[PDB]
Amino acid sequence: AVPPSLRLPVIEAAFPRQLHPYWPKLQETTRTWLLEKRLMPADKVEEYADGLCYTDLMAGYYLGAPDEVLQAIADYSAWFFVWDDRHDRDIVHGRAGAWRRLRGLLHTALDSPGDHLHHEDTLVAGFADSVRRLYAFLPATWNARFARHFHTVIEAYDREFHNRTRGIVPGVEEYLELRRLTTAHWIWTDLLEPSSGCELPDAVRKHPAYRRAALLSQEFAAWYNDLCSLPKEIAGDEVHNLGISLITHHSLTLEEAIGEVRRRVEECITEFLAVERDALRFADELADGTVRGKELSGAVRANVGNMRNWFSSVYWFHHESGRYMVDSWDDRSTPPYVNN
Ligand SMILES: CC[N+](CC)(CC)Cc1ccccc1
Ligand SMILES: [Mg+2]
Ligand SMILES: [Mg+2]
Ligand SMILES: [Mg+2]
Repeated sequence: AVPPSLRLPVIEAAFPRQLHPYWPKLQETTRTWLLEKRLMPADKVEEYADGLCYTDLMAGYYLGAPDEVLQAIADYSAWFFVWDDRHDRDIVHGRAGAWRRLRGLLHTALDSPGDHLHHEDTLVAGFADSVRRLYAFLPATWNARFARHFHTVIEAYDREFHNRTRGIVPGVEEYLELRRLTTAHWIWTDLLEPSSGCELPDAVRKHPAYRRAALLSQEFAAWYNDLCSLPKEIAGDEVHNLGISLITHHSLTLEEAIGEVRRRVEECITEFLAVERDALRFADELADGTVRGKELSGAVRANVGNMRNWFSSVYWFHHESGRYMVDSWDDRSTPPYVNN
């Protein structure tokens, strides 16, 4: 039963959940990978990993992905959650040097992941393993685009480190721009392509309806995370959340801010529904009778279908995952699954 303040009847009625058939194997394989890569302690893996639902989140999103693609994506996504936790802990403990060094190593590993498979920092080694595997599916031009996007993501995390150390809450537009990077909008969008087996040409993926559908799917993910993760984040002195920007700068109350975030989330859904029609029309137009046209049409259609699936996967993940269950923790500021 979703809390009333978080419930979205449109998602529940009109965005039916999907689950990839590889999910049962995926859950165990990513748990084993977190253990083998030492990304979490063994006892915390055993107690918490399945309950975190990270594999479920990806298996509800990249429908149709080959199993090996989904495995690499799921391992990368679990890594990404552990990195968010590492970042948080470095901020809380004032580890500016450790963060700066990790930031530099991730930029280097992202360009040369094979070189870093056995790095002393298991967080760097786990990143490099997942990225090397993601770089094995499509041409180097796709890999270069993934890297360009993730270099930008690393720098947004650096900006968050400085905001939280200086106590700066970004303004609303500043925040919204930053949040397209800390959510990694363009990484998840890039990953649609190995999932459907096709690197899309710039003229296809930059088509206005493809771009706007992709944007709105990720804005939903970001802002619905903000709505659901607000309690854990207030408890943990996190400053990055649309609700916090609204409270801090527009003098809204917590109740007013939650309402405004919810309204922005709801409008994202119905803006998506409008553009989804145009993006599927474009998929139709690509099927011009040629072999290449059929390939591009089917890839666009699968990708736009997964942009839709992200809404239901994100919605349910926030109510199933132990990541956000702050009421269940003895110390609300220290989630039991992080390394403190
Ligand atoms: C792994 C995803 N992420 C940011 C990229 C890491 C903390 C948080 C997130 C979870 C769910 C929806 C949106 C963002
Ligand atoms: Mg976080
Ligand atoms: Mg974060
Ligand atoms: Mg959050």
